[PDB]
Amino acid sequence: MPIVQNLQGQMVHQAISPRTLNAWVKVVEEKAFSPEVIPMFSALSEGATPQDLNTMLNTVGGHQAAMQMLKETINEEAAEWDRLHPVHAGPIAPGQMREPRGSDIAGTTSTLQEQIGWMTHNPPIPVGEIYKRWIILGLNKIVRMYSPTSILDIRQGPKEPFRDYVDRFYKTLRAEQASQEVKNAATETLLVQNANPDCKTILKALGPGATLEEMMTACQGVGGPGHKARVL
Repeated sequence: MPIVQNLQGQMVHQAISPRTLNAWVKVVEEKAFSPEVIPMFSALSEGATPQDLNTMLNTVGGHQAAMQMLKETINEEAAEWDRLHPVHAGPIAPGQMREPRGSDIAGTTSTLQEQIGWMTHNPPIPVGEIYKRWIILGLNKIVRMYSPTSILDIRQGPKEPFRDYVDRFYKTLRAEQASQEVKNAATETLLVQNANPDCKTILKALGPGATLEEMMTACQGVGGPGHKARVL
């Protein structure tokens, strides 16, 4: 996110180079995708410009599916966001700057001079924070669609019991390909790791080589009624 600050006091961003864009495409095209590209993009476009991000997202290689999903996620995110919160802390006067909108944030009818003039002017309405937030959200989902990262979505929570989270855990993993040497320990550590804190404490306290039957019995046998952890 290259940005310059004129000595006179005129904040101006730095034009993007083909090195960053090309490189980004070189990797994605070199293999495909990964959990490192998600943060890399957000870190490289962190608070960047609305145009730069548009070009970088456009030179993703040619993922029509990702483009439609992203644009759809942004439009729906802005529509709903505006539905619940029609206004924001910090009104404006008649004849001055206007309020934000999914149409001006999408970077379609919005201009660089306007975008900057807004984020630079009060109230503090950053158009990049929302752009990167939504853009990153969709990118993460789209990538997980054809990536093993989807399993990362299966984590233990108070919304459901341990027996439930674990069920969908190995279920989603075996849903594609999970039958080689993972059942040896790779899976035992993954489940026990993402497993709730309560059970975890009993697992490490129970000892190594713990069998699913033992660990499971301890988790449900914990305390008395075996009632899972409370809810937030």
